[PDB]
This record gives sequence, structure tokens and C-alpha cells, in this order.
Amino acid sequence: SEAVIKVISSACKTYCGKTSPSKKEIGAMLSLLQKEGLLMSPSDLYSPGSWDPITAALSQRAMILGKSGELKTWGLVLGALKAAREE
Ligand SMILES: O=P(O)(O)O[C@@H]1[C@H](O)[C@H](O)[C@@H](OP(=O)(O)O)[C@H](OP(=O)(O)O)[C@H]1O
Repeated sequence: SEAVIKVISSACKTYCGKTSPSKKEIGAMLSLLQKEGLLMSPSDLYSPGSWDPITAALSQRAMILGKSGELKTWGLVLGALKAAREE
């Protein structure tokens, strides 16, 4: 909502670098992950067991509707966490 965005911003800067998402991107993606009912809180990102219903949906709306405005953010925020929960 304001802090979590920074907790993941500094994280993706070590697992992605300059390619990492911005503060304005994640912030927008979050609001969408809360409106779609896919998430109840911004801390839900700490649940690697919910990335399934959150990855298929985003990839479903993008492939269908024809827009991955939120996917580009999810994939990035995920590519980092996925590595943080592997070590
Ligand atoms: O310090 P970090 O961990 O590198 O995170 C950056 C920080 O939040 C900056 O204030 C922000 O500039 P804005 O508040 O103007 O968005 C930038 O977005 P940006 O890369 O699009 O400039 C973020 O990436």
C-alpha cells in the first residue's frame, strides 16, 4: 500500500537490476490485485501458494482482453520472490 512496494523494490533490484519494476508500476498492479479479489492485502505477496490463481488470471486477461498492463508487473515481482523463497 506504501511500504510493501519498497520492501519489494529493493528486493527486485538485486534479482533483476535496472530491469526491475518501478514504484508507480507495482503500486498500480497492487490496486488491481485487490479489486479483482485475487488478494485481500498487499502482504499477500508473501504467499507463494497463491501465485497460481494470481498468475493464471493475469495471463488469462492479457491473452483474452489483449493487455498485460498488470502481467508485466506480476512476472517481474514474481521472478524476484520466486528466487527469495528458493535460497
Ligand atoms: O529506491 P528504489 O529501491 O530504486 O525505488 C525507486 C524509488 O521509489 C524512487 O523514488 C522512484 O522514483 P518515483 O517516486 O518518481 O516513481 C523509483 O521509480 P522510477 O524508477 O520510475 O524513477 C523507484 O524505482
